[PDB]
Amino acid sequence: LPDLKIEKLEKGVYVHTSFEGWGVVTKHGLVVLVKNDAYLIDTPITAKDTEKLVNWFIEHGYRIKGSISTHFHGDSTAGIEWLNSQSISTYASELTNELLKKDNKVQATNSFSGVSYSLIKNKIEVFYPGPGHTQDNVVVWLPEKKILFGGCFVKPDGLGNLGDANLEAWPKSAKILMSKYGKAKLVVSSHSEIGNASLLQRTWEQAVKGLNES
Ligand SMILES: [Zn+2]
Ligand SMILES: [Zn+2]
Repeated sequence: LPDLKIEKLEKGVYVHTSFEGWGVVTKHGLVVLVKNDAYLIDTPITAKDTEKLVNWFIEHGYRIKGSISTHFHGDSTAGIEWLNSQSISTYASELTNELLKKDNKVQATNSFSGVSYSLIKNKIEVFYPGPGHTQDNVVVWLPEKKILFGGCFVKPDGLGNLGDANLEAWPKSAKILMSKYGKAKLVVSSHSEIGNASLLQRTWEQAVKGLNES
């Protein structure tokens, strides 16, 4: 397995890539800085990689102040248990926490009930477009940077794992997301290369295509 990668996207924004009878999953997340405080957008795909990530940031002088997981699957949440052990505030939607609990997995400490939620006002915003990749999937918007983290919902190449997906809802959800974040300069996804707002349209096309095929 390749090692955890941390790559600066721009001032205050880093992409973390971690890796895990299939084969090997590549998983992108972000770390976002508010002054010297760092916030994980999705944990790495393992607890060990979450520890490595946190340590890298600590060793560069940043305080890890919180993490937000975009859906209940391990690739967004693997590190929550370890983060809780460090007294690092973990966040997930109430639906995501309910699905974690249902799977006997460790829950985020903090949660939120709304479709729209500000983790930090004007800097890190959370939005639920509706079901797609999973029932609970949310996206994270960085207004100051015009960057959207779409997690496992933006799937401009193919929809990937359908095991917990809602094929009938995904096209509508995807249109909702396109309408809301046409303003996005960059769209960062869990499993594809970084692009612009057109990846939202690509995702809608893949959702339509995939629903037809079912
Ligand atoms: Zn997933
Ligand atoms: Zn995924």
